[PDB]
Amino acid sequence: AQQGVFTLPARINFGVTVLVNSAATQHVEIFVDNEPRAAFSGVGTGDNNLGTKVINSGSGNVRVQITANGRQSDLVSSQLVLANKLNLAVVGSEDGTDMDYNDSIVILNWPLG
Amino acid sequence: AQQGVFTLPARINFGVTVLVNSAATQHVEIFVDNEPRAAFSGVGTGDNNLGTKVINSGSGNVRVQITANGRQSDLVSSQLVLANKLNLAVVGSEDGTDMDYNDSIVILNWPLG
Amino acid sequence: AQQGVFTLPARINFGVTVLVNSAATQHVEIFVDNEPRAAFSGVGTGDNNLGTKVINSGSGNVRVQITANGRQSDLVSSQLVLANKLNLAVVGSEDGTDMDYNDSIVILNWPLG
Amino acid sequence: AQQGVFTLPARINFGVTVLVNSAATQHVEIFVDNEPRAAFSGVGTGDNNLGTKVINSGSGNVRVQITANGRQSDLVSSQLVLANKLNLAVVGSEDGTDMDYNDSIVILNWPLG
Ligand SMILES: CO[C@@H]1O[C@@H](C)[C@@H](O)[C@@H](O)[C@@H]1O
Ligand SMILES: CO[C@@H]1O[C@@H](C)[C@@H](O)[C@@H](O)[C@@H]1O
Ligand SMILES: CO[C@@H]1O[C@@H](C)[C@@H](O)[C@@H](O)[C@@H]1O
Ligand SMILES: CO[C@@H]1O[C@@H](C)[C@@H](O)[C@@H](O)[C@@H]1O
Ligand SMILES: [Ca+2]
Ligand SMILES: [Ca+2]
Ligand SMILES: [Ca+2]
Ligand SMILES: [Ca+2]
Ligand SMILES: [Ca+2]
Ligand SMILES: [Ca+2]
Ligand SMILES: [Ca+2]
Ligand SMILES: [Ca+2]
Repeated sequence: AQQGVFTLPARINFGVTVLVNSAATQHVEIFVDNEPRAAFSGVGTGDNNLGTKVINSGSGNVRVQITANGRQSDLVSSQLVLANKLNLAVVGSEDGTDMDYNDSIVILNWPLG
Repeated sequence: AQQGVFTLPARINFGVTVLVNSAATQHVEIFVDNEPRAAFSGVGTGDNNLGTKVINSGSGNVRVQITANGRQSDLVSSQLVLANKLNLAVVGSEDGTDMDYNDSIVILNWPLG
Repeated sequence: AQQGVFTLPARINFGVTVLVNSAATQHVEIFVDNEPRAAFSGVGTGDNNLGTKVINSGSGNVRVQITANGRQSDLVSSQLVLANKLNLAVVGSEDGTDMDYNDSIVILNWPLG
Repeated sequence: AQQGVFTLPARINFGVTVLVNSAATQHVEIFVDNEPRAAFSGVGTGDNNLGTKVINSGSGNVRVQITANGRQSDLVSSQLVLANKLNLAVVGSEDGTDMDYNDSIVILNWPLG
């Protein structure tokens, strides 16, 4: 199945947070309606927090892509809703051979404020 | 049900990341085996990222506590496992009256590295 | 936080499946727009499957209530989305003192077909 | 990533429940330690419930396999823990071209009783 693809409410601001756990430099790109709208990069094995960016969901079509070593990482993803209100969309990714799926972890959340 | 309490693998390092979305200053404490092991605080309505701290799970008994305006916030939580490997334990919290449950969002993840 | 309350897409058919793990007889009621629309009852400690019923979500406001021993059970719930398409809304419940939260398990899923 | 594979607590009884939503006859096999331990089959587009079977997790290595039209369906999966106690492992599957991932839905839950 496709992974890292989420339908958000239209025209909503959402946060994107990235954590890294790899020796390979990670490159995360967030697409909204197929347009490149947020980028992160970093490296480190101690859950290195690359910060949070807030962007708008456009029509709602959001996609996460992660690269390392010049190639697309393998993705795994899910969406969770807590208290019928708090949404988290989570992506884990694997750049190598150990199947730890923590090399980049991308968290989308909404609503904000 | 109790919320914000998780059983982790014993003696594992895990990351804790906090985002805030409230006018009230948030105070997060992470307990391991009933002892305080990590603190965060901050205020903001823009999904403001308080950083990540790595701590050890001890026997595995981890509890997230969130306080604002001198009162423990109402918590909601769950744990997700992706690819049979990546664990996220998520806590939303409500400090007020709007039931948005985003006032502090606390994310635990393991394994690291 | 309120638990067992979910916002579904409007006017959608969804399935409700109930499993029981208790010596106390369980009574599950599904409300749609505050109206009583599906009922299940049963007992047993071996994950006894009470079947699946398909009902319509109306405006989208769905609530799960569970009783045993004449009183409302304590609920815990979450919603999961897989492949950006398959929705499960899950309720666990506790009728007693052992905090196993399996006494009735209610699963809502959509879309069908 | 591999999907439909879960590590359960060792030697635990768990329930497996299957729902179908397809014109194609579904065949579900649950493997424990690489050995077949439970089968289900059926066909229907109405979230049709194939029942629940209880089996033992052995060493803990559980795999869900879903076949339709003689081909293994594409799987998506995750595990959820509620109240730090109730575990659900969920598998959606796609036998065709519409990407609805509901063709068989397999739900594992533990602990029982
Ligand atoms: C070389 O492998 C990459 O870096 C290592 C330090 C590990 O984080 C591993 O999971 C990752 O895939
Ligand atoms: C006063 O209420 C608090 O601050 C507001 C700006 C909102 O973030 C609200 O959710 C929060 O509970
Ligand atoms: C009397 O307690 C009820 O029945 C027992 C057999 C257990 O299933 C328990 O979890 C449940 O709360
Ligand atoms: C032929 O396609 C199969 O049957 C249809 C009735 C739908 O349930 C579809 O999702 C499924 O893949
Ligand atoms: Ca890796
Ligand atoms: Ca790694
Ligand atoms: Ca609030
Ligand atoms: Ca808020
Ligand atoms: Ca109980
Ligand atoms: Ca029970
Ligand atoms: Ca299909
Ligand atoms: Ca289908």
